[PDB]
Amino acid sequence: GPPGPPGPRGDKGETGERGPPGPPGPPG
Amino acid sequence: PGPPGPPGPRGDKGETGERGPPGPPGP
Amino acid sequence: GPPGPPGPRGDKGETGERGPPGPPGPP
Repeated sequence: GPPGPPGPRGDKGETGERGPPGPPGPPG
Repeated sequence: PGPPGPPGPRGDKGETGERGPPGPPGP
Repeated sequence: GPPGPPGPRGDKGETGERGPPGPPGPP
């Protein structure tokens, strides 16, 4: 018979890593 | 008609977030 | 008929959140 239709799109990827910590503030 | 295909592969991991801002001024 | 092909790869993940604020500056 004719081929089946395509499967559904895959799941969305995992969330990216949180950014790294900011540098120290200005001297006081 | 054949059966529907299986689900596609999972997407790529997202981009890393930006570095945080500078801390507050010192004392 | 033959099974359908696998579906397409999923979308890219969300970008990570901004990092935390830095520590206080020097005195």
